[PDB]
Order: sequence, then structure tokens, then C-alpha cells
Amino acid sequence: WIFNTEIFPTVKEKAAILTKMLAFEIRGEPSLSKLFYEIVLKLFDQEHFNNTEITVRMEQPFLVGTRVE
Repeated sequence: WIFNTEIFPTVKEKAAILTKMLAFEIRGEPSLSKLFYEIVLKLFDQEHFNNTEITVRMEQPFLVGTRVE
């Protein structure tokens, strides 16, 4: 949905729960970042154009997502 289209309701709140997704890593839910990665991978993939999926929220968990198992 956040990579769907341009109707655009719920933009920062989609970024907001994305911050909440990382703390499942200390729970051992491996896909939680891995889907968050593969979405952010697909955020990085196929676009390479815009700072959508707001690049503030796109930059910083990309860091800790590199420092993972």
C-alpha cells in the first residue's frame, strides 16, 4: 500500500509502525525485519528515483538493518 499509488492517506503513520517493526528482532521474528528489508529492498529496487516511503524513515533503519544477523 505504501508502495502502491498516489491517493496517499496514512503516510507518516505507515512510516511510524515501520519504526515499531524493528523491536521484534529481539523476539526472534526473523521476517519482521526481513519483510521490512525486502520492502525497503523493493523501496530501493525498481524506483531509484524519489525519496518516497519517507526517506527519513528509509535512511535510519537501513543502517541497523545492515547490522543484523
